[PDB]
Amino acid sequence: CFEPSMLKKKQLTVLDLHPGAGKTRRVLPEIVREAIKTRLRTVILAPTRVVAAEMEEALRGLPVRYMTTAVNVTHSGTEIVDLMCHATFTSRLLQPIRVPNYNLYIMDEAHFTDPSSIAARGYISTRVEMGEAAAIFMTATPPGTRDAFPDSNSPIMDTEVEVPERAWSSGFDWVTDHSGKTVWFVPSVRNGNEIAACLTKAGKRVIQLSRKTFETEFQKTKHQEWDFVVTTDISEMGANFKADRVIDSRRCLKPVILDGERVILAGPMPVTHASAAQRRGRIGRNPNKPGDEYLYGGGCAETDEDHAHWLEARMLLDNIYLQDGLIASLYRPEADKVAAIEGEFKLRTEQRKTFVELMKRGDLPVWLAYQVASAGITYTDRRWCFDGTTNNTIMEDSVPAEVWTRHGEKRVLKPRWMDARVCSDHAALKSFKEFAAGKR
RNA sequence: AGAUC
Repeated sequence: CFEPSMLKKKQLTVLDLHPGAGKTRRVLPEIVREAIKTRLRTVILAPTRVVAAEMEEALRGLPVRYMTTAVNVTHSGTEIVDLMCHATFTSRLLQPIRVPNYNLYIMDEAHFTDPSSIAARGYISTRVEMGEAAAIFMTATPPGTRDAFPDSNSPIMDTEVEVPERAWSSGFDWVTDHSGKTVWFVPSVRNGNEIAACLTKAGKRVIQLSRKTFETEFQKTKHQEWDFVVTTDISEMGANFKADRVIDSRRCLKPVILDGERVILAGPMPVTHASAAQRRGRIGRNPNKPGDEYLYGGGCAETDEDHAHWLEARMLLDNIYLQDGLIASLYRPEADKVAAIEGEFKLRTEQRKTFVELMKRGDLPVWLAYQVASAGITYTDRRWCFDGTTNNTIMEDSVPAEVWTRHGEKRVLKPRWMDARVCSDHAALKSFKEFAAGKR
């Protein structure tokens, strides 16, 4: 557990805090209180806006500068502790701006495999190793460890079963015979949709959660009766429930670079040990409620090295300036997840500026931004959005998607490099259309 | 799938 001696420079501490152990409400304030009392310049790194808002509740009264609109409180201007999201921190590292010499980094949910989160751990662990700072990584599943069944406040009954992944008419009575409340983790919104429809037809009250619907629907899980919550992995962080059962597909959808040539979003993919632990962690939370159950449908990924986020993290980190043109390494227990030599993706000054702007203003995925920038294309030159090979044609309602261009032409979307993330749902496609049209 | 400005 935490002790003030961990706040010394050159010290990286990983706090293994199992789900429900009090990471945010108990441990985080203890650390922050000690940093403030010693006026240690500190950044708290929240994985998401949702979690940042939860942190403010835990830290309320303590002087923290919240560098996210997810929180609105009155800053005094003398606070020595900053709070921001993982991605915000990494974005600011890429900008030609002053990022403080934080002497302490506190990273919540340090298993998070968002590319910005991975890159942040590399930067941070590198600064600690160089003796410039201390860091505390907090998570139920520290990088390098593979326990899908961590500790819990109450013992959990773990059972591997055949979990249905499509609507069913028979053969899975145990699903609907349950008289309690179930949280069901699915790999995609569309998959969730089908399962939810099946459950609703069977007379169940279902609430569905995903990034798109979370803000409104999660509140309903607190205020309405429900039999099932059918949720994507949005609920692996920042979400808790009063339930006695988790059903876990043990599957996910994550971007993968195919043949080094394009990015796909491919199913089926097994979840990681860390994600399985987060999912299971939704129950067994109350010592007064024994008997919670975790029903899971298969194994975890032996490795997630095929996930695009590892290479993308190195693309980010290769372009973050440290000192003297030094380049930070990935956090050691994670470093072998990418085989590229250190520096492989470092861009020269002008191409690097383009890469950064393509992500920050363009909202493009790291991999795609890198392709465009390394090709020597300028940020505002959108011709590449239309001159790919035919198999890169983007479809909308199974007919080719079209854009009115900056030059008043209606053209078919056909990007020179194909990244499935620019068109994987309506919002992504709308965003990419506006980019192709030169409108941001 | 998820994620920030």
